[PDB]
Amino acid sequence: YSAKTNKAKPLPLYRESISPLTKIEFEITTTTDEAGRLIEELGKRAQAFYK
RNA sequence: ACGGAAACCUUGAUUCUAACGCUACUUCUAAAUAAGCGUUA
Repeated sequence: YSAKTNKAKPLPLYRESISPLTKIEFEITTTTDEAGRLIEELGKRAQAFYK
């Protein structure tokens, strides 16, 4: 989608993708204190990055 | 027709017994298989 053309143009690039609304679990391990603050702040940093 | 003749420096003996080329040590450290879609129509 181009902001200049103001329309969406399709391209020959087809991918195998996970469908929307799929639940996938990850485990994250932290061995120090600073990284613990970083990972406990993964939300509100994701929000700041998205803002 | 010689201070000469005859006479083994010889027999039996394991350079042998015991003794770990052993003790400790992460092939380890960061890293989205990902980015760009212009211009014409």
